[PDB]
Amino acid sequence: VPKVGINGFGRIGRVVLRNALETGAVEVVALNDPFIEPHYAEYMFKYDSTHGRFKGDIKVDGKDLVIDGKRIKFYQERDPANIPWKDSGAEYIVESTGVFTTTEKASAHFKGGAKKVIISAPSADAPMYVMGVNEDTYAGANVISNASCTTNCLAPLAKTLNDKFTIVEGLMTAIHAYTASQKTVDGPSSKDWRGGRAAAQNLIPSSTGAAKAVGKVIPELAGKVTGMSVRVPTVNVSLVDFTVRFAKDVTYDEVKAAIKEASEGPLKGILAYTEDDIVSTDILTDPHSSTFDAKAGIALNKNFVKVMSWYDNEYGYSRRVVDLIVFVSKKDA
Amino acid sequence: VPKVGINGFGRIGRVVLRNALETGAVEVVALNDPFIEPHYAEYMFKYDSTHGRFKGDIKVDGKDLVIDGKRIKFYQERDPANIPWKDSGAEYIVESTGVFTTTEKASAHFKGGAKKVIISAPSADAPMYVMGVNEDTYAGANVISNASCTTNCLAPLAKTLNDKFTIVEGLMTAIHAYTASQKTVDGPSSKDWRGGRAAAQNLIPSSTGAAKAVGKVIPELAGKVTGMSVRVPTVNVSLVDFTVRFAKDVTYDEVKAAIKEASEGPLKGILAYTEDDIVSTDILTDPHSSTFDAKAGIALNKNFVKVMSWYDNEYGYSRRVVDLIVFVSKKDAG
Amino acid sequence: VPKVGINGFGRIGRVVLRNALETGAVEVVALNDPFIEPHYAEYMFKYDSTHGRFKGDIKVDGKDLVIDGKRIKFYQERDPANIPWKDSGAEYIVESTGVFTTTEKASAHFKGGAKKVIISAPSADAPMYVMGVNEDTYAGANVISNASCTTNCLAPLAKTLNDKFTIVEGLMTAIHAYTASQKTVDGPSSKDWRGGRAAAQNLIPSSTGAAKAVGKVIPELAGKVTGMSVRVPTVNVSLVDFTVRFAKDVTYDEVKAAIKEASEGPLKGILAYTEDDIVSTDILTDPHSSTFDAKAGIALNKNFVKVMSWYDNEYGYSRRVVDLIVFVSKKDAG
Amino acid sequence: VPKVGINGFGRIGRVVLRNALETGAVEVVALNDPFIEPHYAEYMFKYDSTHGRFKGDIKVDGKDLVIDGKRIKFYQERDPANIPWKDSGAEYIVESTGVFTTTEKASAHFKGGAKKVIISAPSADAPMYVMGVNEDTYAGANVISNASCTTNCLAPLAKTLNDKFTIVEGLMTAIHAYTASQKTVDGPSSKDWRGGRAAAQNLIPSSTGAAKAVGKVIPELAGKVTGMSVRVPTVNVSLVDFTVRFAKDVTYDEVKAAIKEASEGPLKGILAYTEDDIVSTDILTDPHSSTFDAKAGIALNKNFVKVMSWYDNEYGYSRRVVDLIVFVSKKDAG
Ligand SMILES: NC(=O)c1ccc[n+]([C@@H]2O[C@H](COP(=O)([O-])OP(=O)(O)OC[C@H]3O[C@@H](n4cnc5c(N)ncnc54)[C@H](O)[C@@H]3O)[C@@H](O)[C@H]2O)c1
Ligand SMILES: NC(=O)c1ccc[n+]([C@@H]2O[C@H](COP(=O)([O-])OP(=O)(O)OC[C@H]3O[C@@H](n4cnc5c(N)ncnc54)[C@H](O)[C@@H]3O)[C@@H](O)[C@H]2O)c1
Ligand SMILES: NC(=O)c1ccc[n+]([C@@H]2O[C@H](COP(=O)([O-])OP(=O)(O)OC[C@H]3O[C@@H](n4cnc5c(N)ncnc54)[C@H](O)[C@@H]3O)[C@@H](O)[C@H]2O)c1
Ligand SMILES: NC(=O)c1ccc[n+]([C@@H]2O[C@H](COP(=O)([O-])OP(=O)(O)OC[C@H]3O[C@@H](n4cnc5c(N)ncnc54)[C@H](O)[C@@H]3O)[C@@H](O)[C@H]2O)c1
Repeated sequence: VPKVGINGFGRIGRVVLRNALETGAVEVVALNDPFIEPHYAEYMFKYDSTHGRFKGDIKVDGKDLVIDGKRIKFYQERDPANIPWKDSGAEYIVESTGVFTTTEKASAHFKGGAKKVIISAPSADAPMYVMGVNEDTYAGANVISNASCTTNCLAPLAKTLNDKFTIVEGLMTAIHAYTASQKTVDGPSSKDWRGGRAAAQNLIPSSTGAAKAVGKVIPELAGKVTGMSVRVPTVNVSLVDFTVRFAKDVTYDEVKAAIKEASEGPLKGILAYTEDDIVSTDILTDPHSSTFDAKAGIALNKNFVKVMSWYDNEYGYSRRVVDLIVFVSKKDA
Repeated sequence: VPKVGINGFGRIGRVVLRNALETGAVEVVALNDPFIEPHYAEYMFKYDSTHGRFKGDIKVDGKDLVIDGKRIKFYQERDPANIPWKDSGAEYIVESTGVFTTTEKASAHFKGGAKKVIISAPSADAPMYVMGVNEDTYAGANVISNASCTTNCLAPLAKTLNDKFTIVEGLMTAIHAYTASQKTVDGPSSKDWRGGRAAAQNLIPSSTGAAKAVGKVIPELAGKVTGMSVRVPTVNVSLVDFTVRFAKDVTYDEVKAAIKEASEGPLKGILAYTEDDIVSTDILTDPHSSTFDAKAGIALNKNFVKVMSWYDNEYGYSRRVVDLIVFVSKKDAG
Repeated sequence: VPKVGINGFGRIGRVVLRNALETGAVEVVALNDPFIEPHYAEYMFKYDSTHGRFKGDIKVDGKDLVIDGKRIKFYQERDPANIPWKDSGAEYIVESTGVFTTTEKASAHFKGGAKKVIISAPSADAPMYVMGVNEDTYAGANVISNASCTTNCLAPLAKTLNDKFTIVEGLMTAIHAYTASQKTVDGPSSKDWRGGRAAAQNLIPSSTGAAKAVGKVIPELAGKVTGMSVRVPTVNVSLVDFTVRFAKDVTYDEVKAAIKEASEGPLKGILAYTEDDIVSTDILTDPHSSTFDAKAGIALNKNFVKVMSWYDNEYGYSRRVVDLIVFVSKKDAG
Repeated sequence: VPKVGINGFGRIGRVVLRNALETGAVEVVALNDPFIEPHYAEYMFKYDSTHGRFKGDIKVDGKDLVIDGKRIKFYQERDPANIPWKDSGAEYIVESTGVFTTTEKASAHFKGGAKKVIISAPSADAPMYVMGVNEDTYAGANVISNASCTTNCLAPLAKTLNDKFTIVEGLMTAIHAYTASQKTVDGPSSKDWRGGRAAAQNLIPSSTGAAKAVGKVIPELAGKVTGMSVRVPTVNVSLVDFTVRFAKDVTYDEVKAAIKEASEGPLKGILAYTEDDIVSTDILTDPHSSTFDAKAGIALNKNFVKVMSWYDNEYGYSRRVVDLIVFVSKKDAG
């Protein structure tokens, strides 16, 4: 199985490691985060406000972590060029700092001997992939992106609807949990002015390319889909709200059938289908990219419908990072 | 000038009272709520988790409330047929209990001498009005409805866009603060299973007739608009998300100009226009029905747009209740 | 293995069922809740905003629930005297509705054939027990009380410190999650004015007898301990803050060693001891009554100390309900 | 009136500016914050999630702010030694960055022409003052501290009780709103592991010198008071929980009378007294240091009592900064 390094031991970094240990699909052999010392890393991994306590064994030994018997090297370099990935055999680097999302910045990991870099975020210039949507277009690039949590929710849904019914145009709102880039109380934000307002007290509109990025992993939809997001006071779990017009005449039951069929077939494990009366906490720690909520949507007429899909923005995306490393390593061989 | 009675001294009942006192546009002379004694009512009106402390004077004087030197009768009748509205001269009754929303149930207020009843909610069998949209169609019905907060947000915006660009079809999501019918922890809500889950910890989808009701106050949009709601962990203030297709070709700048124009003219005080980077707390205790957020919307192409508009679901709607009573009282006088 | 019926399928009722299934220490064979139909009951038990999804299997078969293959009768009786506990063999009845906490009202279960009633709350007159503190004083009463979540947190801690150091006097604050009796938005609470204010937006002082009740389960502490609570914006998990004066001289390390010793011996599974840097979510779904937080306390001097102890007010208490039934059934048989 | 500069336009800096404008007691003529450009500063000041919209008028002119007609210079210097305070005549500097809390660091402001520096936080090596407690001990130090929000709450209460009843010993818990140092989701806080956990989902214990500092502003209480903090999911407003033993015998009514008397005389505007059933939001934007909550406290016996006092940790503290500057300016002038 691929040997993995994680740069940035944050929400995504720690949850990617949970998914690695849970599945065994990759072997995380090295960790880097200059703002966290090894003993502190043990604390942050063991206790989690969102996904509950870690259920395995973890201890510090020397400057390293030991998790269920396996040693993980822990470094504290601010410059990714100084991380010696080769000492542990770390070949596939998860770049989850949030500060090295361009190909140039991410490519620093090759200095320490990395083989591939997976940016855990959209990138201005690295090719983006969404498992179940366009992984087969992978063509060997050294630095790649797994897009965003929101794109991983919308794109499997949009691909399925387009294939069956032909999307003419669509607009998305992502009703999204607050994240680490937001603030407890009103303070300065680097992304945008609204982004700094008290996270747990506000609905906060936020612009996003993640719906437009659907048009890059699904070229047939370029220029046909865009949208925005509203950050809301939940610590985790988000909801895609997708209003879309089809070329074909559909009923809503036919929309549901198309989703159900994809969830039981080509997108099983990626796109789920439910008719239960679920709320956001029911999707906590669920590893799907996208769970279509049959009862939450509505059709106005035979061509114009609203559909809704849930995603654990931390947990589903993080499993997809693992899935994308496994797939790319197969192709590289 | 119009003398008002309020049945149900809840979020809407009390916030209607603050708007009456703030504007002086109506004189509230009587209140009824069987689950609040007069001393408790003073406390509930004095302190408010959402809109801050009442800035005036209030005291209890023997079963009555006195606010800024004016006596307000206070009753505790479970049956609205037993409220002697005539004793205080209350003629226009705000029916804001949530349990008397039909013409039959709301008509009980006439037994005690009410002249008109305004149901603070959509109604199955009473005409619905949205100020700035269709109040001129009022023709003397004795039981009327002020619709919902959400319809009061969407309809003035849809009217403006329809008038200027012709709406082909539109779908709405109301991202809505939690309310009194929701629960702190997972509890029974047998008629709305999701609505029983812990309110401040969940995103909670809900169906709503509020967008379809836009096609009832704007008959030209009948069959062209519907939508749903998502209840979210805020104590107040909500956000309409409107995805709409126009028959005419538009730029987003043209959409903004149409809204700004209406806000500076025929819908002043009802529909506001902003380009500021606001968030929900900035709309707290704002009396507009609808505040169009120009930087939050987006146009995909020349006919297909998503626009967003804020509303204080408590304070905007409550000011409209006062506005509607004034308007109807004037019409009842000629 | 005792056969249990649960009356009131609420937070405590459902979490008691979770604890019964998790441990197998009792067999829940019947449930009653008039406000929940069987298909709704499956939903409310399957999905939980606080403790997550149920990991086993559950379905409805006819009017019953089937959980992990076992059939569980489900009734919908408003009057507990009409619940036919006998049909399923239910002998030990968890009275978790919140509304039948006196012996007079709780005794209604005996009509349907109950053998014992455990009130999931303090009782005005039924004897109260805290596992680890006074269950040996149980003498065969047919209606008993498992006290409150807070008493179950404070009393095992107070007993240990009293046994070792002699408590002269103590005052407690329970920093407590909000509960089902609180309100999402400012609402009517005629017997607890503060308790009606928006739960997720306020710190809400509240008086409690739960610290004085430590004086009933530990009679030597009668009149030496009381306190109050503050209800805070968390959906679950609470924290006892105990400020206490000892007759003996102690260091804070001796305080810690006494609690660690108790946690490894006589109070294992009831009182836990930690030096970790935990926060409230770390105690979610933790079955202990009391988790002493070593780093959160502080000593002013050799006789005056502040200790703090965590408790999942739903899950800890609910496991104690299961433990108490087990203990009492053993006593009933020898 | 004194001319003021503010280094650090954060929660305290902006709420200090609001208090200066509200009272006119000082004239703010310059601001510095390298992370907030002028147009961003206008937005952050105009719109506040906690205290609401700014009521006055504000605009940017070039690189400076203009607020209600007066120009305010705005700099973005990361090194306070480079702020040209003299250009605007700013003499009294509010040091509210959180990062220059020592006499050596705060002294950087003198390079730019400042006359006095008031650190908006406790300091390891500058004298701390609490208005109503020890401001008369000021004797011309050039770098002073206004202590913390929590010490400004506890000290006036502790002085009053100790003056009348003699405090033998006391322990405090500050139930405290979360602040800008905390995190929205679990993130790094290597000096305070608990302080990194999701602020709005957790109760978070924390050590604090704020209770011990009461023994520094009140030397007669040295060694007799300490405590800790629990950070909770509110955006603002905190609650002091003070458990104290007196040397004299007292009733609770006598405790109440002593607090009320102080609130009406020497501590007016500093310590408030209430018997209302208030909750945290009722203290929002209240400028008192300390609001004694009569009904929330409890006496165990004639010497052992728990008292509770509310404080808007942003607004009360900020008004005290303004008050301290006024007082120091008058003493500086004779
Ligand atoms: N949280 C989500 O829902 C989510 C979902 C999908 C993608 N993402 C993306 O994943 C990335 C990480 O997000 P997050 O939520 O985990 O953020 P986070 O703040 O929780 O974690 C980022 C971590 O990177 C560390 N770091 C900072 N500078 C560093 C450096 N120079 N070298 C190494 N480590 C450094 C920080 O200490 C922190 O622990 C971001 O790009 C984000 O946009 C986040
Ligand atoms: N809250 C909102 O945002 C909002 C906005 C627009 C409209 N509304 C509508 O306004 C109505 C009231 O909503 P609310 O949020 O104020 O609810 P609420 O629960 O806060 O208020 C209801 C009040 O009615 C009282 N009441 C109950 N039974 C009564 C009776 N028999 N006689 C007299 N009074 C009685 C209750 O004691 C309570 O004080 C509802 O129909 C709601 O749909 C609410
Ligand atoms: N939640 C806690 O933290 C906690 C902890 C310890 C003890 N308790 C006590 O346990 C009891 C239950 O509390 P809860 O938090 O589970 O409340 P809850 O509201 O979650 O549960 C009450 C349940 O009882 C049902 N009920 C109402 N009337 C009934 C009737 N006549 N017959 C049968 N069922 C009826 C309701 O439908 C509801 O499902 C209360 O007395 C409470 O004080 C609660
Ligand atoms: N918030 C409270 O309740 C409270 C109460 C009393 C005291 N305090 C104290 O006041 C101080 C500020 O607290 P806050 O809550 O306002 O924090 P905050 O983060 O809201 O404000 C800090 C401000 O200082 C600015 N800043 C950072 N580095 C700077 C530099 N080199 N030069 C100039 N400005 C810089 C930041 O941009 C930010 O605007 C802290 O010392 C805090 O302990 C806070």
